[PDB]
Amino acid sequence: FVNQHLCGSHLVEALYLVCGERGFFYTPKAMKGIVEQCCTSICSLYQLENYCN
Amino acid sequence: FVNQHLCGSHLVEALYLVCGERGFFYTPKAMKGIVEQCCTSICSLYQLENYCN
Amino acid sequence: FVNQHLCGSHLVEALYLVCGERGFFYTPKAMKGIVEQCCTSICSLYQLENYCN
Amino acid sequence: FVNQHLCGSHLVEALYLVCGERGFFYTPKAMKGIVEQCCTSICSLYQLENYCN
Amino acid sequence: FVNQHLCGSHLVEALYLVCGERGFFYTPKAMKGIVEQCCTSICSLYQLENYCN
Amino acid sequence: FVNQHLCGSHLVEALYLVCGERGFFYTPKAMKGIVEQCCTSICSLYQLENYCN
Ligand SMILES: Oc1cccc(O)c1
Ligand SMILES: Oc1cccc(O)c1
Ligand SMILES: Oc1cccc(O)c1
Ligand SMILES: [Cl-]
Ligand SMILES: [Zn+2]
Ligand SMILES: [Zn+2]
Ligand SMILES: [Zn+2]
Ligand SMILES: [Zn+2]
Repeated sequence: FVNQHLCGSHLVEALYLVCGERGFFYTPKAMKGIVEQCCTSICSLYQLENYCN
Repeated sequence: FVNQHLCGSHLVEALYLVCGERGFFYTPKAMKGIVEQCCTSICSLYQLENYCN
Repeated sequence: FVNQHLCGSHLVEALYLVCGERGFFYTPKAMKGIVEQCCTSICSLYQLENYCN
Repeated sequence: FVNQHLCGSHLVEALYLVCGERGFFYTPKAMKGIVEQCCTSICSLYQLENYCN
Repeated sequence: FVNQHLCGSHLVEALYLVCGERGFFYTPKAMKGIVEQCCTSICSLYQLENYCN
Repeated sequence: FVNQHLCGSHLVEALYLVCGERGFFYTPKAMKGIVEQCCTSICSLYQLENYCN
């Protein structure tokens, strides 16, 4: 429950680490919401698992 | 395997940049994938763009 | 036409990738405009070529 | 020694992510420390969490 | 006397480089002030030495 | 050559930090340049400052 400034490429780095061997997808049009949330608010590593392949 | 892991972190940041709005699916997985090509030799931004959506 | 949060050192990383073997220059006083633009608005990779050596 | 130095830069970013509000003390120092473990083999986020506060 | 957008993990990367072999600590609750200052204002590398071990 | 490429990405981020308002010209090019010195051995922030404007 602290903002982590997961803005821009930081979110892709976070997904890279969270998702491991599965990989992930990064689709700006479909992920406008989580992009904003992780940058200016808080988003959990558990929530980010939703973007693993 | 650590060097490949670290190389992948740089790759996903580069894809974030070059793919822009299109985004990308990251599959280190992929047969003949981006890690095989671009952690073995330097990929230009034109070569990295092949992996975008 | 999507902001990429190319703030702070991200802009230097972008120039590094765009400019390749030419290298680039980063001069905060002279580049106040593009620094602001790439961070809070949109700036193209083609525009960034203006700061390659 | 440069590879270990660069690996450490990635480690501290990963710890920033996984440790969240708890934070961490970074001691490359430490006997049986994080660089010995995680620059030799890939550490998952669960292994990295062992180094958090 | 120019802001360097040392936000989020950038501050931990800065501490990593500044502190060298000493290492550093990153404690969000205790360091709310310098976290804000380095992200939205200016903070010197000399000031950051206060968070080396 | 990939390791040198990745090392360079870290170097330009470190120069962004240490050079501050002065900025820098990045020439991987340069005879006896920063990649030869600092991707072979670890450069402190004082050694990196030699490459600033
Ligand atoms: O920009 C990059 C990053 C990582 C590997 C590579 O070949 C190119
Ligand atoms: O996420 C990371 C970063 C660096 C080394 C490692 O094993 C894992
Ligand atoms: O801070 C750095 C980054 C890359 C190489 C080096 O010697 C030092
Ligand atoms: Cl690296
Ligand atoms: Zn980074
Ligand atoms: Zn930022
Ligand atoms: Zn950033
Ligand atoms: Zn690296």
